[PDB]
Amino acid sequence: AIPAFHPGELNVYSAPGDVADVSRALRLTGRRVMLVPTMGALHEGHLALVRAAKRVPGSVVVVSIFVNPMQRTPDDDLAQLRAEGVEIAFTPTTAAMYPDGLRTTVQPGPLAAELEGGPRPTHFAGVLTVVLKLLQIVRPDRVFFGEKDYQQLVLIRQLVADFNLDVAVVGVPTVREADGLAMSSRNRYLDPAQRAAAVALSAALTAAAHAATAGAQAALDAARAVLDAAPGVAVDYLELRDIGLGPMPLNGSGRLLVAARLGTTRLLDNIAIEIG
Amino acid sequence: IPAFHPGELNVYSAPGDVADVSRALRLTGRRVMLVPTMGALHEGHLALVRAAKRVPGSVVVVSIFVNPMQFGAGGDLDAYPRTPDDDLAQLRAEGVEIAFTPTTAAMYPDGLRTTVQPGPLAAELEGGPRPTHFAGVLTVVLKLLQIVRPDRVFFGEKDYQQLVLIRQLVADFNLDVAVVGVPTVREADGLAMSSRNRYLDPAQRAAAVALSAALTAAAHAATAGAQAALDAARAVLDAAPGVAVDYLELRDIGLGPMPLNGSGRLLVAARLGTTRLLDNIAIEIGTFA
Ligand SMILES: O=C(O)[C@@H]1COc2ccccc2O1
Ligand SMILES: O=C(O)[C@@H]1COc2ccccc2O1
Repeated sequence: AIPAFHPGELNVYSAPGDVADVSRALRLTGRRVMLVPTMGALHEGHLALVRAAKRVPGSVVVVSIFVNPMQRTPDDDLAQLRAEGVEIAFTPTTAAMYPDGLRTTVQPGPLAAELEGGPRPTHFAGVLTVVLKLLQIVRPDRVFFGEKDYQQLVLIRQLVADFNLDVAVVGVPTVREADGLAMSSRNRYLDPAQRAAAVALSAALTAAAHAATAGAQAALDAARAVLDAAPGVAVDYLELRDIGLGPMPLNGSGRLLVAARLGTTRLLDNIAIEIG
Repeated sequence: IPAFHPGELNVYSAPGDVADVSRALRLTGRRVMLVPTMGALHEGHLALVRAAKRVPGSVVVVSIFVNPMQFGAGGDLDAYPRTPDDDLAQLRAEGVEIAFTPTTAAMYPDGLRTTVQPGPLAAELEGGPRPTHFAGVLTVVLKLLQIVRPDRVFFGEKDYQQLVLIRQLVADFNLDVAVVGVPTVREADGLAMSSRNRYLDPAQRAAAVALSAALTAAAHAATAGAQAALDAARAVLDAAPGVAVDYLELRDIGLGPMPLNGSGRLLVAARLGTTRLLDNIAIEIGTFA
């Protein structure tokens, strides 16, 4: 007997089998199941993923909330989802998700060792493992991820292609504060000087995107100049790549990515670039 | 979907074609059974096909793919038996409606990129000297399950360690599929059927009976305990001319970090000339606990 689902309200499930049963039953009634994976502490960036998911006709929206140890405000997160008209939150325990410990896992391809995988060499294995599991639990038609974690998003699309997963991956543009700073729960840690200097990341990227009519080197030099004008911003990398994160082609579409440390806080940003 | 003629054998090579046809069958109430194989089919495989057939409303998909990722460099891959015509004739005879025969290029367009890493069980027994062997198997089995999306997936108990790791895969990645183990089919003398058996000359074929002899001896000696069971198996193997034992181990049924209780599985692997054979049996210790 299928678990109780109440249309038009927030239905919370902690058991994987429960969310699995409700989702399967909803899909057979002609709903299209959309998955939005989060680690809770929700902000506007998450709500933008929510809104994209909601505007697919016949959608029912699953927001998972789960702090993944291989890679929190409960009632607040839940009230945000309620206010967005999300119908399912999936809130499992670590024991429900990992009932036999870490045993079989996903091993990402070589891209997981670069860029973010430099300081965190096992981070992406953890993320791919947890995403693969959420996909199998919920079986969504579409899964939504923000572009702010661009390398993550690329790795997810490799997971999906490589394991023949039958789901559409949707990347949603970065939601920014008014001065351009990419939204992230880490932004709250920045003191005023840091918060003011942090704008250099988005400013450098957008400057590069416009300098790019003058080519790749102009674009990288424009970005570096802007980063160079900021105090207390330790750049770990600034790299132009193709959109799949291979080597930048002589012209065409690319992606410029940056990561930097302000005090103890690590920030990231990235932007589409068109060369020429 | 591409064409699907029922009551007949439909052969698809493109993952997209079998996935579409599979989905359509499932959207109209049939229950898709998957039997994954490396071809060179024999009666051990047909027992898997018959178990699948007997599931009501079933449509059976047999895949045939010699997966290069689970082989070690050094000739094993080029030496594997390929008999496609016989394979497909047997499936026709069994009333299988779907054969999935993908290309290496269709399965590995990006080479080895995203892959499955098994638990530590994959580093032991068969994986000890072949440490990437089970990553290859679990990767292709994951992909076949995502392409075909069966309700149930069938495997022989002969490759028992592989069956166990597959159940691990399925539990650990929350796959919505039931894994059915099917008992080993045996020659009249006891020899576990395997595509490898054709590689035994008549002498080796005569000697090979020692594996199953040792295991069933041990299963009956087991009333007297684990040591008696193991010593019986070992003595039988010691009396076999030309059998080189790789391992003989008694484990818990999960093969795992639990000590052996009253129910176990006894596993053997051995070389006759260059041919490596495996077999295993259920074992009940003492009372039969
Ligand atoms: O809370 C978030 O923004 C992150 C972003 O990406 C995620 C990927 C897998 C599982 C949860 C995830 O949530
Ligand atoms: O043909 C066989 O014996 C094997 C049986 O085990 C297999 C496991 C994964 C993929 C194919 C397989 O076929």
